[PDB]
Amino acid sequence: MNIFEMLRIDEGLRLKIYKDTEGYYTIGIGHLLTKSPSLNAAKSELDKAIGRNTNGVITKDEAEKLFNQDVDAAVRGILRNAKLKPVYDSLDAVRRAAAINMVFQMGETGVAGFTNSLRMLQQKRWDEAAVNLAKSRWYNQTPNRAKRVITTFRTGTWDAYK
Ligand SMILES: [Cl-]
Ligand SMILES: [Cl-]
Repeated sequence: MNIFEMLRIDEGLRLKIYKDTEGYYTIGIGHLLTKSPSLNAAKSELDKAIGRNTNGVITKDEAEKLFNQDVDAAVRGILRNAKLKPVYDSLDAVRRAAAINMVFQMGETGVAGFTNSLRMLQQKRWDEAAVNLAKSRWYNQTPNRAKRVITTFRTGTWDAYK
């Protein structure tokens, strides 16, 4: 297992514009288009993203292209962030995958708000970080996914994904 397979499990793959768990226009493998309530706004963001007139539909290749860009962007957002970077550097490779998952889902600003959790992760107090991560809107809105990610941070194995 790896970050790409992990995220593919948590996000799914849809080839036509859909609304994510928050109600926002999304396509592909969790690629958020726009928070605007306008489907026309989403269609236009989509055309711009893919570089052609999509009419709200993309191919599998195109979905995987956005996905690659989004994983890369998430990683680069962690490394450029002064609060995320030292935690990520402290982690082993499996738990690094859990951090990228979170940034992918909620953005670098969102994750950098998990100040207490990040400190416990850095000190490698795994059971305590897992308890603190769960006291969150994230965990209450999307518990099955949050549980899988939290378990990954707790154990440093892919057991929640197997
Ligand atoms: Cl894009
Ligand atoms: Cl979920």
